[PDB]
Amino acid sequence: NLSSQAKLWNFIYGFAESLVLKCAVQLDLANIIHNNGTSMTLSELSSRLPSQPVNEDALYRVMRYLVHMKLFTKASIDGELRYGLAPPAKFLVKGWDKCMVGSILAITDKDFMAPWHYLKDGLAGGTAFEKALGLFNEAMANDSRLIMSALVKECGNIFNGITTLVDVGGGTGTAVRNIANAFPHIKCTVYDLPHVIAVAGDMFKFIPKADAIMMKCILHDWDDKECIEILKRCKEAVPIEGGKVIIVDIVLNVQSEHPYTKMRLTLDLDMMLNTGGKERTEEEWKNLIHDAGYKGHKITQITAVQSVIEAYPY
Amino acid sequence: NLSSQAKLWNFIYGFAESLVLKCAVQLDLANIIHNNGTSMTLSELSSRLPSQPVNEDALYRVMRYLVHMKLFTKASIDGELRYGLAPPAKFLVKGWDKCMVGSILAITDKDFMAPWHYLKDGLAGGTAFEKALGLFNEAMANDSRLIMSALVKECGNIFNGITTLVDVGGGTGTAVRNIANAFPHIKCTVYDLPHVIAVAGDMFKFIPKADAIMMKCILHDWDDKECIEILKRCKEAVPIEGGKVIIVDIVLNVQSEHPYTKMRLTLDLDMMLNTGGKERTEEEWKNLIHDAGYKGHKITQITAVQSVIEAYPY
Repeated sequence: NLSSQAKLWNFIYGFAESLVLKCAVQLDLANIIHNNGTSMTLSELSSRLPSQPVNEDALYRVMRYLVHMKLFTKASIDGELRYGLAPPAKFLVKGWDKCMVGSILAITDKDFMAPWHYLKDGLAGGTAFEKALGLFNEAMANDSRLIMSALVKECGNIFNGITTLVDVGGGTGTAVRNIANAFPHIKCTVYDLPHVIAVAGDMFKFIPKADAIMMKCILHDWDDKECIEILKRCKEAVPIEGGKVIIVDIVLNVQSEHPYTKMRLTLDLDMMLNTGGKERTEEEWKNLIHDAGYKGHKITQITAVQSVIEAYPY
Repeated sequence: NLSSQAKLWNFIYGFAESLVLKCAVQLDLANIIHNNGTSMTLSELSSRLPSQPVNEDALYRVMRYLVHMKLFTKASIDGELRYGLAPPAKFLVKGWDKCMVGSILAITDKDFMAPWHYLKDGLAGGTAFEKALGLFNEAMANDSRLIMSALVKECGNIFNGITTLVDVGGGTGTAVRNIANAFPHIKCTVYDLPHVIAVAGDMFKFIPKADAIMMKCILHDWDDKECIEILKRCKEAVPIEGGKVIIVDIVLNVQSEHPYTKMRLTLDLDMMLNTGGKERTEEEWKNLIHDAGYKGHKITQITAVQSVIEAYPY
């Protein structure tokens, strides 16, 4: 019947959901309703908008679309139509760790969407970003905040048996202090790599010695060879008996039914367009770790986009 | 669990599906595979691409995404991985009426997507198109081709009982000749309206007399008042006893489970951004027809995005 054609129409207009979600975030609808403490009429909503004079017909149509997306609700209460929050809209309310406002605003920004229009030129023998265009660190600082919190709470035993840990690329050290606070017996050292402000083997040849090296979202930015060199340096830095490397990064499984499978594939494409990196399958991680001369590995799933790869070098 | 958060991530990256579909169309993947007559290996596919030197890793990742979208297929045949067409991909193969290549290329064009980024400024008291940017008529000529074909085949009886018909805005008359050919006893007259190349009542005051007036995708571009004036002129043009108006246009029902509900809502938003028109609910059509002094109406669903409103003026 129409189901296959509708599948195509829904793919064609998929950008509408992204850009109506952006509008809902730019209008701060979720927080207006949340701060009000109860559902709101259209005119009540319209008065609190950071805009000035408001087209209420157009707001009504935006609200209708958002209700159909099941992000907001519409109810007849006392013969008046009132707008509320659907459960998913909780991730649009500010003031808690899982708030997604920053991610939405960064990803749906027009300039950061622009490379995706150049996906084709990206298949013909330069990053799509340059062809497209010639801060949001909170979206990353927050992301690294949810990852660390998951590590401590969901699979804390990966930090068992060690007394020292080096976090490569942790910058100021915000991330690794979750470890330092949950495990005060672990001496945590942050280590940023020396890099040119204008290869991998020399950039990594003086990693501080520690029982374990942690690399959160590092290796997805490097090709297989440079990753092998990185892993070899890390192997040099850890003790023979109980030393290990902790990689945090996506494990791609297109056969998975996990709710995040789709977005993980999408982020692989985004890495292709913007950085030239990739997200690796379990098999790719296996071959890369074995090719580094490591002895074993173990993947742990956490309630995050990334997974955890424990890699044992000896 | 993660299902609500995944709902949000899938909304955020909804534009990825649109723009990977565009890439698949720009690469002509569906027709390469179709013309080959059987599934193809990555290197076989890569050789036939209108590109020149081809990044095969990047093509592989695009193909992986397209297979996960269930538009293309991947199979191990003779220990070799071969890419084929999933059923929906039939609408990507050229050479038949329901081919959607033109629609995909027009809608996902970057400049025609640009207004959607200005949805917010569109809620503050000018069409988003001007704020965004300061042929595809085949997508319309084809669309009007599928509508006419549906009219004749699915609800042909709407043209029963008449011997004359005027098609307002049919241009050259391609559309109304489906009627003229299926119903040779119906004298069909096309009538384009006089318009300024730089209101509605004078623009419509000399519609040719006929048993019936047909308006395909006209009224969604006019506000309620101008539509009422239009309908009054049309009422003047048709006979008292068996005269009628035939409107073809979306009937919006957000409560519907029809596969096209979502895209119909989206097109209402698109009309808001680009033209300032709207798509009307059944109740809005009812109130507008009754407000025009008409006596009745009847909605017929067809296998098209638009529905059919028979409006009886006497």
